[PDB]
Amino acid sequence: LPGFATRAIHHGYDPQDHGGALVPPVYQTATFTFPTVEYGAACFAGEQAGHFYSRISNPTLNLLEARMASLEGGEAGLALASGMGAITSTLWTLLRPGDEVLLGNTLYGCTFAFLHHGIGEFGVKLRHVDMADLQALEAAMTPATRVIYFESPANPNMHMADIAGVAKIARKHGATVVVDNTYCTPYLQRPLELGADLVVHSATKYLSGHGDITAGIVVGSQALVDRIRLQGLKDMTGAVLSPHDAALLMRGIKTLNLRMDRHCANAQVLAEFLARQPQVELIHYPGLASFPQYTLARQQMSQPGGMIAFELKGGIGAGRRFMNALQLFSRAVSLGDAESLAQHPASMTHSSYTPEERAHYGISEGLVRLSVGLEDIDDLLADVQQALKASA
Amino acid sequence: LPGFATRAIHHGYDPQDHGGALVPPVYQTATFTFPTVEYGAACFAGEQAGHFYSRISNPTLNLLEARMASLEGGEAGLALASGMGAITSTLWTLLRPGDEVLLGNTLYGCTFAFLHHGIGEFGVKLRHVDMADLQALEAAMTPATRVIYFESPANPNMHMADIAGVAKIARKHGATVVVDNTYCTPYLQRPLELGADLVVHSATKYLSGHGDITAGIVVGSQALVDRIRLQGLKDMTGAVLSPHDAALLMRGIKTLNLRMDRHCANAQVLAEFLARQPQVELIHYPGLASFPQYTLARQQMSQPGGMIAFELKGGIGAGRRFMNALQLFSRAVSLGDAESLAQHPASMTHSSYTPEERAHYGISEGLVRLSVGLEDIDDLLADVQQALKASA
Amino acid sequence: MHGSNKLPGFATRAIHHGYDPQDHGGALVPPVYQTATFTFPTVEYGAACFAGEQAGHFYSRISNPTLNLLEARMASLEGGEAGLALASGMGAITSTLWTLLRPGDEVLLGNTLYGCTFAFLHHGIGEFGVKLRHVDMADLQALEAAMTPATRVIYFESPANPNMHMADIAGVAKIARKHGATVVVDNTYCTPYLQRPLELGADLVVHSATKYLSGHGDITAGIVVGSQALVDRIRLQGLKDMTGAVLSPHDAALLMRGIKTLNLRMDRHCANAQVLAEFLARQPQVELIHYPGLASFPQYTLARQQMSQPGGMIAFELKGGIGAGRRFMNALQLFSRAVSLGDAESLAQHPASMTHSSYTPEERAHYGISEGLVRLSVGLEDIDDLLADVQQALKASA
Amino acid sequence: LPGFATRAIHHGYDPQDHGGALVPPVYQTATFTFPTVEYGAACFAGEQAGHFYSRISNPTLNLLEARMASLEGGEAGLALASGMGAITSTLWTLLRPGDEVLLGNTLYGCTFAFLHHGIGEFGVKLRHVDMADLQALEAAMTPATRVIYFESPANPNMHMADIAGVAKIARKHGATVVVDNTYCTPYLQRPLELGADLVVHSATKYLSGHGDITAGIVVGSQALVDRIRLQGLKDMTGAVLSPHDAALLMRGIKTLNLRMDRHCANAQVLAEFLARQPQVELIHYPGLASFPQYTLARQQMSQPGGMIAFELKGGIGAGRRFMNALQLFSRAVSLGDAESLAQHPASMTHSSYTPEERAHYGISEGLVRLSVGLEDIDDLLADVQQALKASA
Ligand SMILES: C/C=C(/N=C/c1c(COP(=O)(O)O)cnc(C)c1O)C(=O)O
Ligand SMILES: C/C=C(/N=C/c1c(COP(=O)(O)O)cnc(C)c1O)C(=O)O
Ligand SMILES: C/C=C(/N=C/c1c(COP(=O)(O)O)cnc(C)c1O)C(=O)O
Ligand SMILES: C/C=C(/N=C/c1c(COP(=O)(O)O)cnc(C)c1O)C(=O)O
Ligand SMILES: [S]
Ligand SMILES: [S]
Ligand SMILES: [S]
Ligand SMILES: [S]
Repeated sequence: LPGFATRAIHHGYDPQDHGGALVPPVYQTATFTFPTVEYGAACFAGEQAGHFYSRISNPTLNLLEARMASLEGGEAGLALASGMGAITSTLWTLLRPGDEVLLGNTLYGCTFAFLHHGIGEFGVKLRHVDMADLQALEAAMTPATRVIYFESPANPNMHMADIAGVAKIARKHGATVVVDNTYCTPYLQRPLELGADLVVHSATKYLSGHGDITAGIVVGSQALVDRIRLQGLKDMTGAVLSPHDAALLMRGIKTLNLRMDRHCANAQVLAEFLARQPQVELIHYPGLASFPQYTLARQQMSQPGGMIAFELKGGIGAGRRFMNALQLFSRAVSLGDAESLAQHPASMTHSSYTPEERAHYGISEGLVRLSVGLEDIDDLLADVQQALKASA
Repeated sequence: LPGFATRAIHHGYDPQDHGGALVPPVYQTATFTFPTVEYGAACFAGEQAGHFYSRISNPTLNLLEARMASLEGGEAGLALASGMGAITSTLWTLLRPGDEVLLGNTLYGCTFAFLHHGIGEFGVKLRHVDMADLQALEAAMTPATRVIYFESPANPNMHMADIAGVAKIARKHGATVVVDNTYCTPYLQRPLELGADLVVHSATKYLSGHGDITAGIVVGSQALVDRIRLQGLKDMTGAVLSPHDAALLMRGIKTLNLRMDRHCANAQVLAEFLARQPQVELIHYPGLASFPQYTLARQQMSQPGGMIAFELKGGIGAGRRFMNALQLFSRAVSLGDAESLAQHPASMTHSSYTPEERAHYGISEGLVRLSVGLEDIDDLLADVQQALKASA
Repeated sequence: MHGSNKLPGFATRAIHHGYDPQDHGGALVPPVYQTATFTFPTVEYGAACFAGEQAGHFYSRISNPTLNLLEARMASLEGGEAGLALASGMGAITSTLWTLLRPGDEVLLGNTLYGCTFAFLHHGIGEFGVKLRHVDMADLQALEAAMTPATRVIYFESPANPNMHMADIAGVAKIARKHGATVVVDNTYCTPYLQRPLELGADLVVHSATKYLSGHGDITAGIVVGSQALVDRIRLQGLKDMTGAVLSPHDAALLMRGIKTLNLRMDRHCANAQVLAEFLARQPQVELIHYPGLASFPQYTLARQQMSQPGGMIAFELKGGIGAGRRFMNALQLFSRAVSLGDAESLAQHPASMTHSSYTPEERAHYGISEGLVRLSVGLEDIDDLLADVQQALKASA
Repeated sequence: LPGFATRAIHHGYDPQDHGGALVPPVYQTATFTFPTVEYGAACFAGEQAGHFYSRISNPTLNLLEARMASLEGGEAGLALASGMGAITSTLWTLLRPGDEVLLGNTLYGCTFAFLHHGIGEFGVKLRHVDMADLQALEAAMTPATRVIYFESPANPNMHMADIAGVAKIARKHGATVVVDNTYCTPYLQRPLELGADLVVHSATKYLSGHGDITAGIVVGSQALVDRIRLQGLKDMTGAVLSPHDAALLMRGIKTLNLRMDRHCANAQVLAEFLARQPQVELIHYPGLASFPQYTLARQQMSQPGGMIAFELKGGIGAGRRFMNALQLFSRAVSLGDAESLAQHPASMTHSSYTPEERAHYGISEGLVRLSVGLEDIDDLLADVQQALKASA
């Protein structure tokens, strides 16, 4: 088994099959032709290796998919136009009216909205469970429980889930476990190795790494991914990834190990700095010894990540003053870019929640979320320092 | 109002607002930053004009959208990752359990599958009607009829509906009319100017014109398009169009009038040829006086289009041999490319239908569909001529 | 049928020549080889590719399959044996002239040249020992009299940028066959759709593919077409070693995309410019108008003989000079004020202070570039809109 | 002054100047329009500071140029279509017949060919000198000497020049010192800070880092760079860089520090390994204590680089066997890619030399050059080990 970095660069491609091209050619084409109509018929009937239409399948996409499958340790991958494309295609495929889906307590805003205002209004029942409490989950299981879906760590408060414990219970009741692995990437956490059936990503974030594409990935078993490809994507979402963006995403993945090492090292220093400060009420960072689920985080994640959540004394008032004073960090939603970013979840990425939904799903009105970038740590420390002083 | 060609090249863009750039800069960026967090919050609340995240809205995509809205004569546009993206995003936002959707008798294969095996399995009721029979449409209207959805001409047999006559019935009962205008483009037919509320396109086809991107477009009122953007696209499909692909689509749109004029002139010559050949049993082309809905075609489309459907005397056997013999035409699904294409709908684009459904909804075995390209007509005729000899 | 030895039509070749989807997994559009390098199955195979015995690929500055397709397609459209794609029109011109000329050689030049070409010749290669001579290439007797034993290359544009002076390409070629000179024609203005100098006896043609070939103003690119021997030499000396003007595969793909509508775009550019030129010739403010489609065009019969249609470019002059030209160009609302040509968007510019600013004031009067000259590149917009814009701007120039 | 990594990500760009775009919009446009013709005439005269034509200058290219200038510590940068673009545009601007150029003893093959068979045949005089030998260099200066040009380390034997020493000598005659810094990049070595006037790069290599573009960079003083832009590029080469490629190059530059750290760390391990092997006669790697110019290397380079050259005892025959047995390394020219590469300079990168010129200018038959990539070192080690086994 070649190492992670080796596979991120090489897996599924030999230059000698494409005229010696070191970088795979980009198949920017909507359709593919057939040598005979019988050959083509066979492609549609599903009984043939090949290609017919890029919404169903495309060789640039297929390479990205195989490579992502290798990094997560799954059988099959699927590339989509966005993270939301990956989540919707998956959930539209696996659920029908009268199925239940058990969710983690805190979700990304558009995932929450899709669940409650989207698929939830088509007869699919939803219940929220703390996915670190295996007893509370087991109690929540019903015979209608088809899917278990959660993020770990969760956007935006960093709440962990016990992936292996959830999976044991799901295996017992015949439930499909789907884990949003956006924050960690396969370099830091591999939920499939801990018993998840499917992983989904916003490849828009760390996997791309450079903020220039929107994309989604699904990885899991051949049987589940085939269904998601041929139903969710083909017929229910049409969330097709551009071959151009797929080739940029592959370009990004080639440095994923190096970039994540630096995001993690920078974020550790900033977290430890923010811990020592009087303006800071509390911090959620997995790599601080004081993190409430430090032990569980270490059994699942090989490093503590690039994301920090924290609150100031002064609440939202001091939050605004801090964020508005940042000169190197930018004020923006998104994460996992080379550029360091800051945002206010309640009024931005989680503004789809009502104030009461925000309150009891653990999205504070004072919370600031930092995506720590690849800039020099001293420049980033200086920027945070002066913004804290301006926030007082 | 400037002419169609002028608007396809210029509408919505002034080089002076982007440093004099004659071609608009490509905004290949997932996120946008804010000068203050209150500016950001204001954007997320709708109260400020600006950008935050490309899945929701992006300036390259917005120029495409505004240009397409102008060409169709509608108020607002939306760009998506595929035609299926446009259709699913639209219908997921407009429909809920208990609603009825009235459908044209014949639909594109994945549209049919989406309706019967996707949204129709989430409690939405479907009924098919002959949209050319206005009395039968009226007779099928119920108070639960929320949406009337059809293609005109229909993929693949070219069956037409009287859009203004359908719209009248919709206005009487309070239904929303959604027209798939893929085949005509806004250059040949503008269903919004005949009372339709929304038009959808596979921009993958004629609008791109060159076979290199997958894309979809929705045009209609600001009110409907805003909902499709903020619910269907944002939450239920994630079918986000790449700025790179949007830029290519705008490039293609600049020659739309010229290309369609050639597609049409070529197809007319080819159709007249085919109509005189001894191997041909039947042909559906709207520009032939023998076309059953010739008067309606001349009234509603400014040219008869680039698409031909016909049947050979020897059924499926002769169809196969014909298609296998083509040397200049390629055997492929898709349409509206520079390259001339041929396919067998029953085994390909409409293979999601069962044999019973195909017979019921008008997709015979025997049917061949041509997308007539931009090649020299003498070359296309010689290719068709020899393939017809080969068909015996 | 009338037999499979018939050449497919121009439009067919612009779409299909050199490419079969079945050789690339069925891809209808050719995959883009956006790769700098190519690998070898063995070291010997690799040594053979640098030698030039093994057919294949090693490094995109020398050669690349996306570029090769573009090159073969342009060769087909021009009726030449081989093609070469470069980073710009100037790339094509410089790579060609650096390959063909050495100190002591003389190049005979058309009386009027694109500004950067003029500058390259007089201030570039001309300063490294190459002798230059300008001649009216419409005057075959003067060309014959200017030929010397040192004359290695004859180089000109037809029609010339920006005054549209023409040369008799077949007449020039005949003189060049008799004396032994290589004839190089810049065919940017016509494209192979309207004029094919290699079929009239030229050895090499060069293009700014940035213009009509692309058609959409989004790339910079150059093309050279000619004999296998001359194009190979240009590839391996000019491009590889003396300019490094390598075309991006991304841009070559976009250029190919544009070439697929070349016939349709040129037809419309030409029909639009014809209506505009006839309109302008009837207007009070116009001193003179040069459009090959008007019988008043000084070399009208030569234009009709070499060009299948009269082009998309108009050069004209208002009564009022510089003065009135400024006020016309400034009142345009649909036309843009800009250099370049052959875009979907209609453009207007002023050679003497823009594309020919590199010429001294004296050199502009000597090589036929007036102070009142206004050049129009007529685009693809609706002709009624372009007429309305030019009509209102004429009024405002009074 | 912000750190290297900060500047490689941010220098010269503020999102707030471009509608908040986190990533700069790509100006894929050939031409730029004017609000008036006076304004237009002023751009061509250099009196107004706008844009007119992308061969001269373009905002995407200018951003790249300013960022590279910041990384090298120079006043001004220029982006070109290739490394050869950069070298030729530079030398054509600076040299005229009767001028002399003093050259490093070993040069990249196409540079050598350009010099001997290109500009050298237009009356420019060439002399090769050992650029570590300051008394020989002093002695070789003549009144005709106008440019001193070399690579350090030299492609392909790793010979170093004393850049500060060369610059001291040049200064006594007003000569212009041009350094090809391709191998090191500005992260490892900054010749302008050691007294060079101009640096050139094949940005195709480490700067891009991903093998997908061809590009060149010149950095230097404003007056020299202005002339290279307006004479060498504009008029003498036309080596214009695509804005698309310039955007990809900027993307690559954002991880330059992280990639170079890994290239160097990997190469250090492989060099240490190869230096102890019985099949190996000689090795050139700056990081080895036995490297002849170890002390000088450490004065100029912050890390010893990702390139290794070595010779096997079995000569050219053993060389061939080694290369053919490699399974993870590819056989290819080029360097500075994520993928590890190996080549034979005598029959590839330096095949433009004759046998006697190779022997004379230090390029052996038997030399193998490795460009060590970003793959897992344990995988690279295994591949080199088995290939060494197969060579003997
Ligand atoms: C502005 C958007 C942010 N997130 C997105 C996201 C998505 C959805 O991913 P697309 O945006 O559709 O690619 C899915 N899963 C997770 C854990 C996510 O964070 C953000 O928080 O900053
Ligand atoms: C291979 C695809 C074909 N059609 C597609 C299509 C779509 C769906 O559009 P995307 O493919 O998702 O962009 C929507 N609406 C119509 C009238 C269509 O023809 C085809 O028939 O050849
Ligand atoms: C702004 C540029 C214009 N022309 C360019 C051009 C070139 C040089 O071509 P690149 O620009 O290097 O692609 C070569 N040959 C001809 C007959 C040309 O017109 C223009 O005049 O409008
Ligand atoms: C195949 C090419 C290789 N080298 C190139 C190169 C160039 C020329 O750079 P473009 O190739 O024109 O970008 C300039 N300067 C140096 C030190 C170089 O190594 C190679 O060695 O493997
Ligand atoms: S968002
Ligand atoms: S399809
Ligand atoms: S120019
Ligand atoms: S090379």
